[PDB]
Amino acid sequence: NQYIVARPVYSTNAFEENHKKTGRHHKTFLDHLKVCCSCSPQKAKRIVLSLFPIASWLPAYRLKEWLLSDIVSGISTGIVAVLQGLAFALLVDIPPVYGLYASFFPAIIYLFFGTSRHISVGPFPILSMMVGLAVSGAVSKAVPLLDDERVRVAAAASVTVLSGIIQLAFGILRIGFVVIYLSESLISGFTTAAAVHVLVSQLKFIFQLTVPSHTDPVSIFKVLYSVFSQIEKTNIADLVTALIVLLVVSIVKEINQRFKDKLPVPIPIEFIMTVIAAGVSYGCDFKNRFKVAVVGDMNPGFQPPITPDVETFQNTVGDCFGIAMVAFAVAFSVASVYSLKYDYPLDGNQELIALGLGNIVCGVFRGFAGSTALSRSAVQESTGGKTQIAGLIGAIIVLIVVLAIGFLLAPLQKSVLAALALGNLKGMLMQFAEIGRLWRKDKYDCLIWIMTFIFTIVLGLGLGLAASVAFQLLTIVFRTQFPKCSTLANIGRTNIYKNKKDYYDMYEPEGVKIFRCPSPIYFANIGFFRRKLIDAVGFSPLRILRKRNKALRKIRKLQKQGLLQVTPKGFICTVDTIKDSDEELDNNQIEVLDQPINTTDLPFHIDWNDDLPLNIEVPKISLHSLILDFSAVSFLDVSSVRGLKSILQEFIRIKVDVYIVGTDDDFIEKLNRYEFFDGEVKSSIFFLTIHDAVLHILMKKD
Amino acid sequence: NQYIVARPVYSTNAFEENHKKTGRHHKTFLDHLKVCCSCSPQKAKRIVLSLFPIASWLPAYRLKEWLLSDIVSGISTGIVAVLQGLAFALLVDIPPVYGLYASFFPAIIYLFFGTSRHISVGPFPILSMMVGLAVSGAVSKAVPLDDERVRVAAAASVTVLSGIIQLAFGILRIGFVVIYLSESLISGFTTAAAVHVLVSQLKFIFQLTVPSHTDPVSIFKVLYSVFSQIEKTNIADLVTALIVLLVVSIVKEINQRFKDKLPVPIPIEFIMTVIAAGVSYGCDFKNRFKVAVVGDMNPGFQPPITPDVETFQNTVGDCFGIAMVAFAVAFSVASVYSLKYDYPLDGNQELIALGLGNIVCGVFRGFAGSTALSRSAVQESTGGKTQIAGLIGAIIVLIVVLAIGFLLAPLQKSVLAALALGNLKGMLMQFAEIGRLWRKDKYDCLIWIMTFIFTIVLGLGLGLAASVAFQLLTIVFRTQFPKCSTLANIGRTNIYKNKKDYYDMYEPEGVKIFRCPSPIYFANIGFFRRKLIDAVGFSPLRILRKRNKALRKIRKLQKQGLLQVTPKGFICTVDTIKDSDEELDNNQIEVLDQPINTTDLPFHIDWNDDLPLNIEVPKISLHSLILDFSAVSFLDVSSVRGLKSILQEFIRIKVDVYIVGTDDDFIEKLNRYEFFDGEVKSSIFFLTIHDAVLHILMKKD
Repeated sequence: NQYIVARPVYSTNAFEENHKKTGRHHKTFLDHLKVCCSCSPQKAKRIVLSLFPIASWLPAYRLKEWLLSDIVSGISTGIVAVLQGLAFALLVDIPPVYGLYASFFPAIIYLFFGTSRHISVGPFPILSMMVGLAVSGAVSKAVPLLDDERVRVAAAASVTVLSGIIQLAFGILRIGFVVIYLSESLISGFTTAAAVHVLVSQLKFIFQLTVPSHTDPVSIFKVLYSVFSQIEKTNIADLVTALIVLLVVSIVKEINQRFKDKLPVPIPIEFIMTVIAAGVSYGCDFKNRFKVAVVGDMNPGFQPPITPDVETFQNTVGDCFGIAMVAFAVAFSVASVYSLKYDYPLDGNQELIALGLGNIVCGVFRGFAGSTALSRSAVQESTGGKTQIAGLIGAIIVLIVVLAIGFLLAPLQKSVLAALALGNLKGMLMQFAEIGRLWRKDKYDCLIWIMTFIFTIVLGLGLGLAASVAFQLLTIVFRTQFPKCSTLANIGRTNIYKNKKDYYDMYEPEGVKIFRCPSPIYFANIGFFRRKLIDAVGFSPLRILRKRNKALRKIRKLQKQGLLQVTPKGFICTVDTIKDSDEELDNNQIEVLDQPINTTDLPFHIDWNDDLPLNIEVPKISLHSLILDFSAVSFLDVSSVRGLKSILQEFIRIKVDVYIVGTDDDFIEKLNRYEFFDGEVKSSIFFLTIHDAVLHILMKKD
Repeated sequence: NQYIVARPVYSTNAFEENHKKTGRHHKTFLDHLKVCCSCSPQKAKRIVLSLFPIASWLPAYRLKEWLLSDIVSGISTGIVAVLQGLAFALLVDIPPVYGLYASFFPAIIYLFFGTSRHISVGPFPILSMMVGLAVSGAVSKAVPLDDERVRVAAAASVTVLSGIIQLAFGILRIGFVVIYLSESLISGFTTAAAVHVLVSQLKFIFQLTVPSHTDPVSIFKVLYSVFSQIEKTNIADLVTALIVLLVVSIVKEINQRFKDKLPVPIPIEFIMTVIAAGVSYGCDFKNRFKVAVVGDMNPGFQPPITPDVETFQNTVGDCFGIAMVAFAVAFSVASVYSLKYDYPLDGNQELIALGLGNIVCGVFRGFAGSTALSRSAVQESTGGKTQIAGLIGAIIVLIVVLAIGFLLAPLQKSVLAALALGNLKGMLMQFAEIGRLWRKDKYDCLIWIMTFIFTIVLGLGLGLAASVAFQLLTIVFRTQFPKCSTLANIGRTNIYKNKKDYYDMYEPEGVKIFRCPSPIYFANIGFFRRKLIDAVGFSPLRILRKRNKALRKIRKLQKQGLLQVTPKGFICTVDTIKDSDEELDNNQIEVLDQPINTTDLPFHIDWNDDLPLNIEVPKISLHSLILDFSAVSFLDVSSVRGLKSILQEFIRIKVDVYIVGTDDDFIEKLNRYEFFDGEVKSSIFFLTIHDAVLHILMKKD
């Protein structure tokens, strides 16, 4: 088990010379733009098949293996989607039939343009809250009781159409990779804070209080105050009914997930609780007996198409962008959990296209934005969902409820809908345990979690997310801000070089320093790098050059005065103990000391580490070779190359050899584009490894 | 030359077990806290001296070598600072004597608390514009000579708040924020701000009346207001402004060319202003041509003022922006002289000194200002040795504020605008950085171009915040799609290079070496997974799922008795298997990702060999996967999770995974993530690629 090697020492250049390099063509932007306009027959066919996924998965349908499972799954998820749409239309502060429209239209569009097979398309609590806040802001900023709700419905439809336009545009430009800009901890903190938001927003329905339409910042607190400032007017029937429902659903949901095997299908508890609530509310006339708030009479049928208010568009651009980013992020996360679980490809740009088209059509037909709820997508999948025919059947049941049997949902209290929303909220509320976990594993991701939570609670849900994404990008700088730069040493008289402070019996070759920065070097850390390198070598190369240039100036002054003589032997001092007189260079003359020392005029070389005559004193250095382990240095920006070029020039002007090792070919190619190399700084400073550079130095010195 | 090495094959664990690792106690935050509160006698002396730097440099003043120089640089700079203060008070839209106040108080405070020895402290055009925009916004957002009074009051409160912010940042020791602004961000921001200032001086060259426009797009609103009324331009002012701008430009270049030959820079600003003031007074331009003049200034200082909290509330964000810019600019100018003259520079003390100076200035009715490069270059180029030149400049400003200010009464505002425009060449010619950055680095060209657009459209304050955010986003752009590669041995030695870059390369059979040349985190973890799967040629989870399907079918036959188990092979008594798949339900399909435990069966199943009864499983050739993590600087929670998941699916399909090239700190952090367990172990870490390859070869032989 021996590592035995016997090869020649290699500079990066000697390796390129000895081993001829496979010539590869340039992947030019112009020829790439040439493939863009392919106009090929099969290319156009695959483009059209990628824009219309139903044309590819519907003919490949397995009837005897999928049909009945999709029927059952669709029945269940549609019965869940009706109630979720009503509750989320409560969250948006519009009549509850618009939640039915939001549960109908996007599902029917995603049936045609969607690439997923397991998500339930429709509204979810976080997006209904965001849409309601955007609508309150729009009605606030609009230039001058049913009229108020009509204005809110129009503003919701317009916010939805603009969100869908933004999503469809992001999918057309093929930017479906923006979901990578939200980490797991950012999403965790955001969804926990948003679950708290949705909890607080359902309190005006549990207690049945009149809360104004607060806007951000701090709307959760404005809302908490409004609720508890009047906690004396709380309806007791509403609170009791909401409590009992929450208790039952919670227990059964547990029973459901605890006993998944014994149950052929999960127990529909939201449906059963809704039927029982409506029955005991209609039979006992709770509306009159206990003055409870009910869903009321809904208009049977759909609304005519609406035209989006450009005024609302102007007043809600930022909100609509946020509604679009959160919608895509949530839908893509869920969709990705089932693509992976069931092993089929999920196009992100087609996700954006389908969701944008669905939101556009929904908003045109008086709906509000929605992409997918993790709780409803779970029901469809757990009930046997195989394709998006389950989504079609859920939309058919929502249609049946809209057109035919909506009057049954008339005596249903809104406290029951709020209680269902809270029962679904517990799952996101249980994410508070991630704080301690991240604290132990990565404090930067713990910081992302805590700061996302605080930004989302204090600021809005839309400004909170934007602020949260920015801080998460800042933590990437925090990581690579103060790298643990170290000095290496050989260990084992072999080619292993490790931290000089870590092991015993290590060995530093006389005059050689090996410095390692374990991070990419850019604008935020080039100064820290230069300072740690100066601490490692033990001196400042520039200070040395200036002092040598000053000394050399004094030498030339004393020698052209005749006070000392130049000889191939060296400096001959007929006069000793010279008068000390600093030149005291002025501001416009002082720059001369940073110039390379050109003593070629002198007959003999000057050993700057030896004794200079006539009381001249310069700091002496033992360093004659500096190796820079650039192996873990990923990239270098323009600020870093400038700083690096400067550092290297200074070491070279004080006659210290510099070596960069451990780098890959792409790294060196990029440096050539920065105009880094020149007469003083050459490509010969690059060596394959540390041992290569060290051996090259030992042979030079010996 | 010969690289000759003979050592054992080392896994990271083995190397550590054969080499005594110095036991080093890490410094916990708790301890850091203690040394922090040491209260050592010598410690206190250091702190107080650090906060009052004058107690160190003044006692060491070389009189014979610095006094005359300091005097000359002081009189010259002070003469420049008077005019710059008047002009920048025009930029704030307040009476101009307040510019004199702004040029007197921060210099005097920085003389005591400052660490720079060359920077001139006072207002500069970009900060005066930022302060002006803030006050216009504050006056608009206020629940109800007067206009002048209201503007002056707002300029003082914005200054006090930005100074307080500066003082706060210096006390909390956050003086390293200047690293969050790159060279290209600063370049684009400063040339965009030079365009802003160019546009702002147009109402003074032409002598037009332009409203107090606010951002966004205030530069365009101003341009419209100006050229819409362009026909009302006062020709005398324009000719004057053009004459003053032309002459100064030529003389300045002469000063930069015949620099060393010249004993002292030629003071064109003073000479021109004196001639301009003279000819305007003698010929009575105010009446003869109705030119706009500086006018009479009350000959003294104003009484102290209490800052307005309403203004504070209404301008907090603007003050934050003003504070960062003043510090970023002052530190940058100071740094050039600290590196040029080799003295240390403390940013925290700068923020404190710049904070205190601004507070005293806003308290005494001035507006915010750190330093102007032009005035500092004037201070350093004229022999400025210590901050005594700043003291003498402030003394000249004092003299102008109390006795001779009346001489600056007949001076036109077009002359002040022409000087402020002449000081714009350096920042305006930074448009040449676009082509350079295009050649070198297109991410930095993107940073520059975007900062310029944001600054022009959103304004100086908001343009900078969006610019810093985009600057941070480019870091993600650079590492989002790393060029991952497959490596191969070239030379039959320990050199492993890109497989597609050379000829005669060798890949050990069954072995794959994969390199991701960047840190792996949330933004690129999915890309790493996709590229690893494209490189190995298959999805390990799919192979595991099909193996689990095949094993389920094999067991189904075994239970039936059709397939009889024998320690030699999979003998089948009946070869009449009918096509049938289990078709697992949604709640049962996850059993296919579990580890394969065939201990029940007597004989091992070669999943890469043919199975009984025509069971088809994709056969893989990979047995060893090496991951070259040398260029992987850090991981985050998202990536460690993705990595763990990847390694588990390769281990479950019997592919040994090796991670090579990592330092000891990398394996230490990974331990904190709970990455290692029964399946994924630390024995997967080796020292280098060649160590892993030799281990693989001996294992396989």
